[PDB]
Amino acid sequence: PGSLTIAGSGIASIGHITLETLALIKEADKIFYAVTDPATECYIQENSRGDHFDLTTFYDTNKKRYESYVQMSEVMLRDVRAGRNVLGIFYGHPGVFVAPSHRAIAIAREEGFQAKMLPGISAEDYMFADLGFDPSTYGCMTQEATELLVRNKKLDPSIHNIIWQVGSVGVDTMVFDNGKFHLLVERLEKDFGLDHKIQHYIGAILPQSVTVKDTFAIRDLRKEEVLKQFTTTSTFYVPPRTPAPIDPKAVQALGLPASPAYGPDEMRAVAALDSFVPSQEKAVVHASRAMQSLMVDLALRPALLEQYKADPVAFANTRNGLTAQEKFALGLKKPGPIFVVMRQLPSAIASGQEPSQEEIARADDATAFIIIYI
Amino acid sequence: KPGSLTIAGSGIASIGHITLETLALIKEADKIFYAVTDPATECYIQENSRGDHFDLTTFYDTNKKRYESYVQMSEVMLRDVRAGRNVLGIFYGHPGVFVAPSHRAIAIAREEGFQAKMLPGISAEDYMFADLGFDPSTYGCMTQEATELLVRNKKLDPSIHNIIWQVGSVGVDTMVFDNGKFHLLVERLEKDFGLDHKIQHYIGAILPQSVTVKDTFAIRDLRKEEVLKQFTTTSTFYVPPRTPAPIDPKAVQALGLPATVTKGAQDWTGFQSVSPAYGPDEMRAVAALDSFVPSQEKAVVHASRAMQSLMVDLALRPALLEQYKADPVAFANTRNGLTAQEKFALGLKKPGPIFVVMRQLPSAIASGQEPSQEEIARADDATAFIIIYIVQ
Ligand SMILES: Nc1ncnc2c1ncn2[C@@H]1O[C@H](CSCC[C@H](N)C(=O)O)[C@@H](O)[C@H]1O
Ligand SMILES: Nc1ncnc2c1ncn2[C@@H]1O[C@H](CSCC[C@H](N)C(=O)O)[C@@H](O)[C@H]1O
Repeated sequence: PGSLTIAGSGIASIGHITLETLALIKEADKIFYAVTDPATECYIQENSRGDHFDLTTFYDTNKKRYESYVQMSEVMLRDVRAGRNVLGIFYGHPGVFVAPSHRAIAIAREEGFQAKMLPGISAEDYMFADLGFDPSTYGCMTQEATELLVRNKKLDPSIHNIIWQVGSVGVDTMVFDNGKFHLLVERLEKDFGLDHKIQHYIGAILPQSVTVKDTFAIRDLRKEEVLKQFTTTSTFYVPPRTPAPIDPKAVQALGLPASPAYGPDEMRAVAALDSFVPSQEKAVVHASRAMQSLMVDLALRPALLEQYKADPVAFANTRNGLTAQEKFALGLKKPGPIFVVMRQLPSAIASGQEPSQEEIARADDATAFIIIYI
Repeated sequence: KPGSLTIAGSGIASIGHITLETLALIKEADKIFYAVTDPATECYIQENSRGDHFDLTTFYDTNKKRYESYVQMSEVMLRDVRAGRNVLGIFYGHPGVFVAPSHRAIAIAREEGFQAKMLPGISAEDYMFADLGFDPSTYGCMTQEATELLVRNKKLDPSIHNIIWQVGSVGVDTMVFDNGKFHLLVERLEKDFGLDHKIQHYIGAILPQSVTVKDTFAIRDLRKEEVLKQFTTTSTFYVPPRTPAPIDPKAVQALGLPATVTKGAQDWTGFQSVSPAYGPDEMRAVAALDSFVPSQEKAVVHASRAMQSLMVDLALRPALLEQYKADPVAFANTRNGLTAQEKFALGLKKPGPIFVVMRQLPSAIASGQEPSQEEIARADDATAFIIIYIVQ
């Protein structure tokens, strides 16, 4: 009867919370949260039904963090076992560099309860936006500073590297003095050399915060005045030193063919813009108010989504503002039909021509989603 | 009336992944340019907007270079910025992950002296961690595109988590999306992991009607016709570690960690050996829970309505944030519900003072003792935030 949902608050105070998460906060029976700033904390409390618990109460200066984490999981699990519909909220993404979330979800499931995790905005998400790089260009390795040292890993200088928790190297309690930071520096020196530059990143949590994105040569990382800047909030971005060369054999096997802002190619693209006409008519959105209302409700109201999934035809029949085609599409409970009814050709719209049941039902689920990784 | 450019994401799931700051900007922006994957998200953007919007996907066409399309996408945004409009661009997922026109527009805007910002959104990777239930930190996590992995002749490291994007269209974009080169990725997987190792095929649900795909396949299976048929343009692979590196006791020693550290942090997916949920160490922590008393009294949130109202406003209203930043003292003086202490803290425009006025000891609250101006001003920014949720 009890259940567990664990969601995130993101990084920036209030702004990074997702719409589905705010909806959960408003409806939940009980909220356990671990956030980093008072404005976010207050915002969660004030939007809630008023039954909440601060998970950070389990930390202590010289207490092993592992003990705190087990306790955080346990208070959530106790309420699940008691039959509450429990929401956990963790700073950032609740599954990224978080021990108690995955633990609680696994244990809940093992014991036969419904449990799920929702994504949130992570520190890496914030970093890509703030530092303005695309991880897909060379590939991107994520690692925790202590973990990489305890397992004697080497960093690959051909890719993007992101190193988290640089401010807590070798610490298992809550005392952070940078006493072992020099061990990470040694790793960096060996893998990248002394002249390679890294970026020290701290994304702005409060309005009063200023984004930190300072560059430091590795040769400067043992300086007292540099060292002092690395806190428990700090992440390092280490750009590639030596991207791996293209292999022409691989390119060929893949069937692939063998800077100024406004070069000739760009100037051509711009000149052609105002007159460009597609080779074929593109569909535009064409959805009734009823359809839009329903689709928003299904996105933001779990109770309604549950009812829809249990009996889609019946649920469609509760929204009589839907067109006949919309009702049919919704009754099928498949993604493709939704695309067919909600997006139509302007030529057909002008002709009063509604999509046929054949057109609706024939929709391919797989290739309805247009992703040309822009 | 200077133009400005903000690029945001829609996230992956229809509507629900949009961030509060993003919705706020949808409502307030002069003009919105968007490229999203589903019609419910598209309609939601339109219906919440000031009604001036443009679908960037209109620039796509067969026999048209994608790059030309991207330059045009950047240009329509920049034109409106130059004209003095408050411009919002929105892309599927996170707008900086596999999106070329976003980075380009921001760079040019900044070069020409405009304020230009990217906002994070929920990525496919983010959705995967939540749906498949692993943490990149436990073993480390390498994320890369299938074609690029092959083109640069990279090896997959079997000791870490691996995420592979774009498995559904190896070696070709286009629209034909015939996965005729997929076997080259399978070869790579076979070489690095062997045939018996298991991968997960992941598709996160976009629409309410979508069902999450999280099927496990042995690498042996990836050549089977009934398996190949499953892979699509929204497919991602998760490859769990096969051979994680052991904890080095000498490294543990050098790090000053106790000799009791013999294992990394726990992964719960079932791909790794999974310790009992309630072993002796866990039972100890649970038994200690009810009677735990911290070494020193902990502060609790304690903030005025005026302070909370202001802090929400600054998070959600860029024009107000701009005003505050320009003159924090004058701004605080427009909110006379603030205490003298709050006004002072806000005037410093630093995070550390905020913690002093927005959190207080329950003992100090009971006695009615307010924090001193000296206490507020001496607050250390570098130790205000406590952010640590894993350990070895
Ligand atoms: N504001 C911020 N700027 C940069 N890195 C940050 C940050 N907040 C957290 N981090 C990173 O995250 C680590 C704490 S663990 C926090 C993880 C959180 N669930 C998330 O999704 O991000 C820090 O040591 C640092 O490496
Ligand atoms: N619904 C979905 N589920 C799983 N992976 C997805 C997905 N949609 C896209 N992807 C993955 O994402 C790759 C790039 S498209 C998505 C890019 C988006 N900016 C983001 O933040 O993630 C695809 O090739 C695929 O591997």
